[PDB]
Amino acid sequence: ITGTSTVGVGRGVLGDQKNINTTYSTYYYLQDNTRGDGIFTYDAKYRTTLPGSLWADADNQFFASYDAPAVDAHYYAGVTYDYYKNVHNRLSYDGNNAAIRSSVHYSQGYNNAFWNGSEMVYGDGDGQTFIPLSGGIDVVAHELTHAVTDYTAGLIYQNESGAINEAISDIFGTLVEFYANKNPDWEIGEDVYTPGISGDSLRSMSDPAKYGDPDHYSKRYTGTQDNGGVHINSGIINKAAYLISQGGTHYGVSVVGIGRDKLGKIFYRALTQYLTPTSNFSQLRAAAVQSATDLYGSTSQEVASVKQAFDAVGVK
Ligand SMILES: [Ca+2]
Ligand SMILES: [Ca+2]
Ligand SMILES: [Ca+2]
Ligand SMILES: [Ca+2]
Ligand SMILES: [Zn+2]
Repeated sequence: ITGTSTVGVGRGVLGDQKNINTTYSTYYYLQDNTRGDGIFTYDAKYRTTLPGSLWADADNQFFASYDAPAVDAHYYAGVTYDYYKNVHNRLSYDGNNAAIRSSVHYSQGYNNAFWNGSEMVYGDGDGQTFIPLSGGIDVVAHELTHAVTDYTAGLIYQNESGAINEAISDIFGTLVEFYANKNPDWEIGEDVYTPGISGDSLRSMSDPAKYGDPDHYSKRYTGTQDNGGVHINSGIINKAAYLISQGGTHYGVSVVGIGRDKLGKIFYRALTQYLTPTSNFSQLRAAAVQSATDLYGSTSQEVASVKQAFDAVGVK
């Protein structure tokens, strides 16, 4: 909508107060004119017709419980935008400042969040398995990273390329959580998962096996569920990325950790320069090795650590 850029204030899903960039034209809309060609947040009104209505508010105050999921979707879209721009010199998900659109209050008791090809969509959860999913910065950045992948490598969402596509989203979702620096960790969705249970999440990158996911290629899932295990076999790549960043000895193979920033550099380069729609795990290893070689040199610690991490998870 055409109007002046304004600044609202509200609470997110977890009761935290924050400022949001809004736009004024009769009502105050969730439209942030300060990043690219805009960040726009919509109300799906418990339906599944998308996008719904651009979020409109009478007073620029967003403290109702109904406001909370939209506060977070909008705000964490801005954080993710800032991460790609400031860290990777990437302007929005297409690299050309595409508008970032999100809808909240999708369906009723919907325990999930997703990128549909054009926008972000967040359920409210059923209050037991999930609370509103946009309250998780790693969930927001995970899903927006699918948009990044769709415009770059284009990793097909099935089998190995699919598990890479998933891992890439867990990796950058986690790096975005670290960038924002509020209780960061190597698990996925903990801030919005199971309000009655402390210390759990949907997935762990440091120990995929915690939730039954493979942490080594010899344990890969080879069946047909979950598009050939795209959320299952990502554990193998997640463990490798965790090793590259943090180090550790995994099934007897020692890895020297190089830290989060370098992991982010190597994997962004792999994503955008080397990976293709059909890349398998072995081809990911070669892309990551070639990325680390471009960035730090062929004899570097960084390259040796990438080789060790993939050796540790059984990927040659
Ligand atoms: Ca209001
Ligand atoms: Ca966290
Ligand atoms: Ca997390
Ligand atoms: Ca929990
Ligand atoms: Zn995903």
